[PDB]
Amino acid sequence: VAYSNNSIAIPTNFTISVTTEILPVSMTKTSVDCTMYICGDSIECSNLLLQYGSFCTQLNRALTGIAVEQDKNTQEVFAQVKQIYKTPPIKDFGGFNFSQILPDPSKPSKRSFIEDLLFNKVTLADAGFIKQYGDCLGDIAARDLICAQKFNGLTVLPPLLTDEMIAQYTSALLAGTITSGWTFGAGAALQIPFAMQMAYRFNGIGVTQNVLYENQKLIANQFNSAIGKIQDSLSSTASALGKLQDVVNQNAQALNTLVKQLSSNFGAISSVLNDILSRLDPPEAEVQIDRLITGRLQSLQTYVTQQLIRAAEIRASANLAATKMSECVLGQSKRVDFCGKGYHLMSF
Amino acid sequence: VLTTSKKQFLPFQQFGRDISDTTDAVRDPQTLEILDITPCSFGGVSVITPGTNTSNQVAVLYQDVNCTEVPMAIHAEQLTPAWRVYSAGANVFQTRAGCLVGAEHVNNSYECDIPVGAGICASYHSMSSLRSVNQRSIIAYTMSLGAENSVAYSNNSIAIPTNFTISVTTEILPVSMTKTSVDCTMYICGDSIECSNLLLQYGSFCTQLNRALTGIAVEQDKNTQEVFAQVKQIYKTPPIKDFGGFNFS
Amino acid sequence: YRFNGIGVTQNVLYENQKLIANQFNSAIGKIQDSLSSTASALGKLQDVVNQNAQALNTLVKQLSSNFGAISSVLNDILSRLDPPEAEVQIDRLITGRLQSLQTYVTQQLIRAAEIRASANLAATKMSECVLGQSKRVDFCGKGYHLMSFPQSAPHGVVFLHVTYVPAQEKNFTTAPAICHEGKAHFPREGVFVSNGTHWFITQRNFYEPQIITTDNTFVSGSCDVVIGIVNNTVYDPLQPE
Ligand SMILES: *[C@@H]1O[C@H](CO)[C@@H](O[C@@H]2O[C@H](CO)[C@@H](O)[C@H](O)[C@H]2NC(C)=O)[C@H](O)[C@H]1NC(C)=O
Ligand SMILES: *[C@@H]1O[C@H](CO)[C@@H](O[C@@H]2O[C@H](CO)[C@@H](O)[C@H](O)[C@H]2NC(C)=O)[C@H](O)[C@H]1NC(C)=O
Ligand SMILES: *[C@@H]1O[C@H](CO)[C@@H](O[C@@H]2O[C@H](CO)[C@@H](O)[C@H](O)[C@H]2NC(C)=O)[C@H](O)[C@H]1NC(C)=O
Ligand SMILES: *[C@@H]1O[C@H](CO)[C@@H](O[C@@H]2O[C@H](CO)[C@@H](O)[C@H](O)[C@H]2NC(C)=O)[C@H](O)[C@H]1NC(C)=O
Ligand SMILES: *[C@@H]1O[C@H](CO)[C@@H](O[C@@H]2O[C@H](CO)[C@@H](O)[C@H](O)[C@H]2NC(C)=O)[C@H](O)[C@H]1NC(C)=O
Ligand SMILES: *[C@@H]1O[C@H](CO)[C@@H](O[C@@H]2O[C@H](CO)[C@@H](O)[C@H](O)[C@H]2NC(C)=O)[C@H](O)[C@H]1NC(C)=O
Ligand SMILES: *[C@@H]1O[C@H](CO)[C@@H](O[C@@H]2O[C@H](CO)[C@@H](O)[C@H](O)[C@H]2NC(C)=O)[C@H](O)[C@H]1NC(C)=O
Ligand SMILES: *[C@@H]1O[C@H](CO)[C@@H](O)[C@H](O)[C@H]1NC(C)=O
Ligand SMILES: *[C@@H]1O[C@H](CO)[C@@H](O)[C@H](O)[C@H]1NC(C)=O
Ligand SMILES: *[C@@H]1O[C@H](CO)[C@@H](O)[C@H](O)[C@H]1NC(C)=O
Ligand SMILES: *[C@@H]1O[C@H](CO)[C@@H](O)[C@H](O)[C@H]1NC(C)=O
Ligand SMILES: *[C@@H]1O[C@H](CO)[C@@H](O)[C@H](O)[C@H]1NC(C)=O
Repeated sequence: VAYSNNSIAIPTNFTISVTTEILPVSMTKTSVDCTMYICGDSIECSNLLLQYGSFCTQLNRALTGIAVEQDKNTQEVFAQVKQIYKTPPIKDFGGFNFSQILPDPSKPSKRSFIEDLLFNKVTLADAGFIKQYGDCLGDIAARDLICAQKFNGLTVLPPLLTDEMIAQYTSALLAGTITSGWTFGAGAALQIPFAMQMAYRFNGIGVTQNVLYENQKLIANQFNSAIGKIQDSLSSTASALGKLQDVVNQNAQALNTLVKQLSSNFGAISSVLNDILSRLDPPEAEVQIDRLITGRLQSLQTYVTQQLIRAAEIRASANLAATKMSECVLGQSKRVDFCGKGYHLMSF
Repeated sequence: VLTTSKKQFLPFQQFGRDISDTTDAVRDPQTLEILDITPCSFGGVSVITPGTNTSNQVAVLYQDVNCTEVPMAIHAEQLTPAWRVYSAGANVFQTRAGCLVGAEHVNNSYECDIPVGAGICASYHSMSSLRSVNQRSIIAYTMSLGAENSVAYSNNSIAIPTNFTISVTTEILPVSMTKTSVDCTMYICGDSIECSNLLLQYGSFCTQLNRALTGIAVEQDKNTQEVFAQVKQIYKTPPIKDFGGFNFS
Repeated sequence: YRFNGIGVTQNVLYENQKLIANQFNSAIGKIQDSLSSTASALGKLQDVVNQNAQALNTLVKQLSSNFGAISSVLNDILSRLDPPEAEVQIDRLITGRLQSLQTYVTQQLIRAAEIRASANLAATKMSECVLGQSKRVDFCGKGYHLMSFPQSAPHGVVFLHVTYVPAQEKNFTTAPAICHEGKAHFPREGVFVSNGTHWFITQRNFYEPQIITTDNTFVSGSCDVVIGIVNNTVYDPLQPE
């Protein structure tokens, strides 16, 4: 950089840039049947587990705490405003186009075109799909992992907030920000013309209001082009939402590894409870069964401990997402690089 | 459960084992027909109940079972009569979370009281037939996100407040947790002279547990110090003086 | 100064000082009544004490379990078995009891990290809201933060957040700029509003209509560039003198 005591550089133009920040809010909620995983529905087994029942209760208590936290994390990020602002019939917004981000009425789930692209990019089909006992029983030939974990007592609990409800919360925040700007976040929403609200945002970053009014047509066109570029980038790049895909992959991998742990024998003659029961009388059988029970309990304990550490990381990201929603979506933030590189104007 | 198996074993092969190593498929000894082996239980039961003091009424939710398949899944025919009532029809409601029985579905939407899941919530409510005798029953309803509202937006219209409200709100944040220390020998040996001779090798593990606990204890004191010791200067409260009429006593 | 920070003029506080003091006193009284009449107020602090007590209680319960040993009582094994046979049974109890202690320590470490994050937020809240006025939205309570008061609580800190919330509002016609004589005029700190036949400049937060004047507004460019410009006269204080 050319530095001089009497030299300064002043911009004679400006660029409007839209950037995407992705933060994980929640992780899959899972519950484990201790007897089904260790005993495998064996009548002889679970008589030994009666003393170990207290340990199983502790594992269930930790898992239930993670599940309630995930619902709370989603609620904090999307339920900041209880008032659901109905999207108005589109009115002149100064030439700014928000139809792509606004929910589409003529489609299922009432979700935005950008939201539809994001849903397509992340594959949750691999992580789980509804399985009836009949569906698993009929499809014996295909070894789907979801049926195998369900048979071993590992199951996934559906989130309390449905995707449609999350979309309705997102639409309400979007409607409030365009129509009333920062006013809806604190106190009752007060309607303001979008161009006048945009001038206030320019005043916040230290640019005079007149510059926005004279260049309003150019500013609206630059914003529309940036939104179009973002949708094209999401559609043409498969690897966009990497963090969200990683969260689903880690949870599915952890359940799959637990099913694999059953194959291991912890010093027992066989890893199959049935084989030990068939070949050994009960006093000799108990010693071998106890070795399998202790190892299987340890595998469940290791899985629960990993889930608790993952939940803490997800909780920190969810807290940041809630802070980002209040600071950038409900207000203009003067923090540097908190709401994107450059001087923040607004966030959707 | 035994079912016919599409998979065919090679002549040397007599039985099949899955990834878990359980015998997924077996061949009948008398007849060479492969039979798949399936666990009888599928799992998935939750009991939604108001406090037992308030009522003994309960609602049962099956996560993976449709209302038609509910009796077969739980083997209701061989179950106790009280269990059969929970598998009985007329209270069955089908949800994405699963079939829910013992709860009366209501169109009205309320703030969630107990979370069934998939946008469905259950509450104990005063639903009375004929509205002449008060009756209490569990109800299943879609949760209410909030009151629907529409902002009136115009290119030349603005709303400006002509008054204001001063509001005081309380935010509670945990600063510290109880500090605890564990005597490894006392907990495991229970003051036994014979015990602890074996623990001499395991002493290193006990030292590791004590080191982690001591670190938590010092952190809790540090957490309290950071929040309350921001200013070392202790400002003496002045005899109360006029504060503009603001009361802080 | 706090009112000036949220964008409300100092004069509004001075004229309404008696009302502002009464509203603050009423809010403090409402808070004390709510705490006294509602048992379930400090849920998070109670949960922290309950979790710690539950963890110690479960550890005492774990002693009852026997990890493949003939008895969970060390004394019974010692009484019925000679030392070589007794050692195998004692070792099974020792390994299981050590595992129970290890599980408890691991849970405590995860809980300590959650408490540490909350304590760090509390320290940030104390510096940003108690020692200063924070412009962050919803960091120091809903509404425009004015000041915060810390109150000591067991295992926690309770923050009383005093905030300014806009009350009743009215509808007013608005224009981005005023065309006085072929020159666009933009309001320096206010929004142009019309009661219906007259145009005034007022602060957005509170309604204080004022006659448009050369000091009140700045003139930039020409009327044609502004899309919503409307015709009005800008008064000049210098011209009568
Ligand atoms: C600031 O940059 C903008 C955008 O690059 C310029 O607007 C362009 O003007 C040229 C004509 O010179 C047109 O061909 C382009 O279509 C305009 N861009 C868009 C996207 O509308 C603008 O001219 C620049 N301003 C200055 C002071 O040079
Ligand atoms: C906002 O942008 C969208 C997408 O560019 C515009 O939607 C187009 O609408 C026309 C009809 O007016 C259709 O023929 C196009 O297929 C739509 N998409 C595209 C890619 O052009 C929408 O009209 C824009 N909103 C306004 C009012 O400008
Ligand atoms: C702004 O709000 C305050 C508080 O509500 C109003 O002051 C009160 O008005 C009511 C209505 O008559 C009186 O009964 C109270 O005695 C007043 N004082 C208080 C502290 O409640 C005030 O009048 C309102 N101002 C406007 C512009 O309407
Ligand atoms: C500030 O408020 C307190 C109450 O919290 C006032 O103290 C007295 O409180 C009792 C009830 O607890 C009332 O019966 C008294 O009337 C209150 N004071 C008096 C002398 O009337 C305290 O006086 C208030 N401070 C001021 C100076 O207004
Ligand atoms: C300011 O104007 C808006 C729009 O006219 C008002 O909002 C409407 O108020 C009427 C009154 O009955 C309702 O029927 C409408 O449903 C409201 N919204 C719409 C979309 O028209 C608003 O109430 C006015 N402000 C005040 C102070 O009344
Ligand atoms: C809008 O505000 C103006 C203030 O300019 C009001 O005009 C006043 O009207 C009253 C009587 O109607 C006169 O006594 C004042 O001298 C006027 N003030 C002036 C000329 O500055 C006007 O009444 C208000 N209302 C409407 C509907 O226009
Ligand atoms: C606001 O005032 C301007 C300036 O007086 C008006 O502009 C005139 O518009 C008429 C047609 O309505 C033209 O014939 C003149 O050439 C314009 N200039 C002048 C100097 O008179 C304008 O009509 C007024 N109204 C609006 C809505 O802008
Ligand atoms: C055994 O006898 C049964 C009944 O007669 C017959 O169905 C089966 O094929 C026989 N299997 C062998 C081993 O021959
Ligand atoms: C049940 O709870 C209520 C308070 O909600 C209490 O008054 C009542 O005593 C409780 N019942 C019993 C049997 O203690
Ligand atoms: C089972 O219930 C679900 C709703 O939870 C429904 O979509 C499905 O069609 C029903 N039928 C099946 C597949 O058993
Ligand atoms: C509930 O809604 C359905 C569908 O609109 C309707 O058929 C039914 O009569 C309504 N009433 C109740 C409480 O079932
Ligand atoms: C405001 O909206 C009306 C109705 O659509 C329109 O006639 C008028 O030209 C618009 N004015 C501006 C400032 O865009």
